[PDB]
Amino acid sequence: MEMEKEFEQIDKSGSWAAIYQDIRHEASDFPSRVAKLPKNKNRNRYRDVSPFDHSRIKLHQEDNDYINASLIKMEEAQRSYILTQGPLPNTVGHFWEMVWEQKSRGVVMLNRVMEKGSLKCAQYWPQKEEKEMIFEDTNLKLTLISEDIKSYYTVRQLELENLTTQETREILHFHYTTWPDFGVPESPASFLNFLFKVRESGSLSPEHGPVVVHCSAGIGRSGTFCLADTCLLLMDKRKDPSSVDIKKVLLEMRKFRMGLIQTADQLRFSYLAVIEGAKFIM
Ligand SMILES: Fc1ccc(Cn2cnc3ccccc32)cc1
Repeated sequence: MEMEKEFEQIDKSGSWAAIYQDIRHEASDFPSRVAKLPKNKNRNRYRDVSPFDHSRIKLHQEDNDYINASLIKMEEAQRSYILTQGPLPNTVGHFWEMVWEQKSRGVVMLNRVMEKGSLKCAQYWPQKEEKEMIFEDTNLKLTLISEDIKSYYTVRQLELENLTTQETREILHFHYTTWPDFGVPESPASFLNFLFKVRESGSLSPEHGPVVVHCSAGIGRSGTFCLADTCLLLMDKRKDPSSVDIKKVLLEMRKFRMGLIQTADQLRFSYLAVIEGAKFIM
């Protein structure tokens, strides 16, 4: 079926939970043996969210190459994304090592450091120009260059330096600051505006390594971001935009990381975002 009318048909029939459970039943199951080794227990935020072995990002380190992060490679859309958990106190250095080694231009953050009175990820970037951060375990230096605070999101320019080689690179930090502590946004308008700002920067484009995107577990809000982006790109590329099937795209993405889209409300919000976004594109 088309999307917008499939949408109203699920609303009128109130069957979002049944649709979402079908997706969960059909989703791929692949091994995640490296994630479950005992030496990696303090590298995982949640015991039930792990990268598959076949698609995990490997750190270029011979001691321990493990990080909780996955490469989502979308062949028809010609887009790649790295989805990862919010860094932990003992993985902030690994996180920036991955950004360096994978040649990423942008980092997309969809959570606040504290939500619901608890810490959802480490404070992993510097908050003042004159107070830089040094990660001694991976030999990197990170400096805040500039910060632009808007009503729904903040964009930061950062300098990442590899202290071994003295090479430097400019990284863009796109921080969506207004996702609610509970539920999903009422309108997709500010989320779509944010996605378009990431696109305009070049961070999603083939001349760079894959964008790094995260929330707390790296599957819920993070899944909504890449699902909407890929669906809109396919609607531009195909002769028949109504052929784009958001459930099929989501199942394709779940071949590469488990659990993408965590609730039926996130599924409905993803439909809404793609529907509204397709009208603005034209
Ligand atoms: F991936 C995308 C492709 C195009 C747009 C177009 N757009 C830009 N700003 C918007 C605000 C509200 C609604 C739509 C919008 C967005 C995302």
